[PDB]
Amino acid sequence: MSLSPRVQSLKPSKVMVITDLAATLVSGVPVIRLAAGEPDFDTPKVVAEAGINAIREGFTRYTLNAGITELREAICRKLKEENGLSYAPDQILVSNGAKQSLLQAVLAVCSPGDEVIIPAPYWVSYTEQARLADATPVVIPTKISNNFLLDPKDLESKLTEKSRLLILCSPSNPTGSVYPKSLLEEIARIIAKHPRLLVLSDEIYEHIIYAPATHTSFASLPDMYERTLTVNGFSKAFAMTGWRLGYLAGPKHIVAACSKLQGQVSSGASSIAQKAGVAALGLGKAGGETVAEMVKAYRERRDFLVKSLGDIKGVKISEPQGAFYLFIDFSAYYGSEAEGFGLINDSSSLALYFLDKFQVAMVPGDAFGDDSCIRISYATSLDVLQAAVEKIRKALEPLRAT
Amino acid sequence: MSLSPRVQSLKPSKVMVITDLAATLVSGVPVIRLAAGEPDFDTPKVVAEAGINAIREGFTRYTLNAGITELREAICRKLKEENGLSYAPDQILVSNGAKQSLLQAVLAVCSPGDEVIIPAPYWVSYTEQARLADATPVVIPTKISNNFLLDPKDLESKLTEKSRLLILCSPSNPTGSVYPKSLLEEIARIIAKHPRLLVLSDEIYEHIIYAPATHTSFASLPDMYERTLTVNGFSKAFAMTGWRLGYLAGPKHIVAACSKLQGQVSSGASSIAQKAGVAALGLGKAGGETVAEMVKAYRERRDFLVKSLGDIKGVKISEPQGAFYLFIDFSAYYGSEAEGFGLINDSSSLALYFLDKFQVAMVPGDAFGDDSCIRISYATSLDVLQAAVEKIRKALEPLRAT
Ligand SMILES: O=C(O)CCC(=O)C(=O)O
Ligand SMILES: O=C(O)CCC(=O)C(=O)O
Repeated sequence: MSLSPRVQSLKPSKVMVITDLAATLVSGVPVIRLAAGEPDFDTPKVVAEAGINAIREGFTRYTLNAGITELREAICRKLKEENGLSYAPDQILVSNGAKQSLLQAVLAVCSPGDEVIIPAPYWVSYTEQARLADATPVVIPTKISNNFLLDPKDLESKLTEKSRLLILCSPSNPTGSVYPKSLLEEIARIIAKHPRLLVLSDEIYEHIIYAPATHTSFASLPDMYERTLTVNGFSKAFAMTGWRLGYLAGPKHIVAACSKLQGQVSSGASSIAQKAGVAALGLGKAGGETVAEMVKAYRERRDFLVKSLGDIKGVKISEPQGAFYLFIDFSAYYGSEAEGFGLINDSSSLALYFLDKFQVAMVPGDAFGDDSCIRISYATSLDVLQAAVEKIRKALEPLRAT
Repeated sequence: MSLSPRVQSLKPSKVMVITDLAATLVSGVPVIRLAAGEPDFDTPKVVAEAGINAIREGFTRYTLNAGITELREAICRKLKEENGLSYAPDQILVSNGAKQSLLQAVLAVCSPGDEVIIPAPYWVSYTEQARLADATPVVIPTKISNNFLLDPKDLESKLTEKSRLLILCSPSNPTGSVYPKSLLEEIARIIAKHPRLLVLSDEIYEHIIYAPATHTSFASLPDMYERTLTVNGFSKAFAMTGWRLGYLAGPKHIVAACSKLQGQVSSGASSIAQKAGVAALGLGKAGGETVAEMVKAYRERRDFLVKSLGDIKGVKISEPQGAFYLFIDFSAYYGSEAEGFGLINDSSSLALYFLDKFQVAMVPGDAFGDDSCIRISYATSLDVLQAAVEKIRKALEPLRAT
């Protein structure tokens, strides 16, 4: 009955657990679902059509494991036009989603004992992927008064000789924060003084961004091109959740080793999805009006929640600059009791209270390494969001702040 | 410039290397391509249509990571109807292809130092996937006079306390051999006396089988259900190479741990591919007439090559019982010299000679752990095969046997 130590010490993704729990409950139990971050739009018409055309034209046989040339060349043009980055097509590795991209990158560059520096709140997979490579997660807490942005001084103090990989998610999952160029530059100068330290730049939410914030690719900073693994994809910006199409861009020697690894553990992205990705990149800079319409809806949802929830006593919010998540501080309510439920002690019991007693499904902050908050996804309709706020207010009424 | 020890010691899949080499050469250089094993048929009409319908009906948003219920239930019915196996839907884990299925299975059950028993000739990824889990490959050579089938006595001798996983590929890649029930039973009784030993049963080529041979699922043998991880898929039988749809069936506790792992490192199979898989399973027992037509073509190609190549001096062949590979013994020609090329010393130089001087691309046996042979894929037309044989004859003419 035994299992490997790597897998048995692995922690289930609470994002997926709660999501599937809410789905299954939706039996015949109506639950407001704000856990997993999945765009509530159809794949854009021309993208879907390219996928259909791929099938109809029999584009279902062997394709290059690393990705078809047509897609990798289109990805190089995107990186240059949108991010100012110069890559050759063999510096691109196309995978089945960004989760696989990140894993292969970590396995490729992290030796046993190496330290992976992960700012909190973090996306749930960063720590677990680190452990899978026999690497040691080095978590750096951030503060809500600082938009959950990394403080350079904290970075420096935690650097050792074993420091190998720094993970930079911008715009962030779960906080929605966007690293300004100013801060990236300071981090860069720190990185530059540590020959062994590489940077993983997770830019999947790049186009989900709200003015005046701007996205700055870390590979674009002075001396950082040689240090940076750029991870990006299609699912969030183009509503291609079921397609699964991610990619990695980076230094030749690293990308070549990830491609070798992928060749032994994966078949690569589907040929059908890759054709769809080509058409998605064909929509123009930043996905054009297609993606702009979607961003405009996200922005309207953001503003509704931020004003609605921020008014509430003992609720603290950082107005997000991108993505589609709110990382809300309800910690003031910890220590109080809700009749019929019990004590609200932390983010997990609070979320469980929201779910059991008010049928709203959110994800507790402890899954992202910050127990002071709970994450809401607002890739859902405005009416759902209105109903969710009404329930959150009612839920917090019998509780006590601080 | 450094990389992890796991990845730098990883060996590139020569199957993919030669395949991409031949493709790229096909510039404007005509090469007979018989390396990678990819069906030369369109995805069946109703399967392709289900994929198109999935896209058109907007089935592109969140799906359960482990696989949609509809597909996992259909997979359970297949396993019962075709293989005599009883699984619950939560004993099925749907992945992006069988390569990922196998990796997660290995990472889940193999602790560092555990030994993975791999009969040779083997599929190229088994040893490398073992190393990725910090496990130790234990290769057992087989003999061509014995249809490259495992000898129980050799299995017993190599068993230690560190023995954790035995990998059984039937019908085999690369040899095309099919394990009879008789032999599986003897192996089973050996397995049964070693509490820690599990079995990975790779049955992806199950329906590509030529009478009188029959496929016997290892999980069906006495006391083996609790010991067996069954890996299967869609790409080979249903010509779904670009779809990427594999699955694992096994004991609940193991499958649950693989599902947890998959949740942190992958997004799972595309939603579009999963709908296509449902329709594929809907074709009936063994894929019905659809798959039967394809098997009939493979069988005709097998018979042509086996008679054509077997006549040639110093060429030894085992008539395959399934899959679509020939593992041909040219070793008699080793030690001879070909003017304009040089010495033919082993399977790699021989293959290189075929490729450079006669534009036929095959894969040397050393990639499968047996340097005495070279592998040919006959998932190509009869005319290509006829041309390949004509070139192989001409190539061997100036060489010397034994
Ligand atoms: O699974 C993904 O890749 C995106 C969805 C996600 O992880 C999240 O909701 O944070
Ligand atoms: O890559 C696959 O999964 C099947 C093709 C293959 O590996 C082979 O030709 O042996």
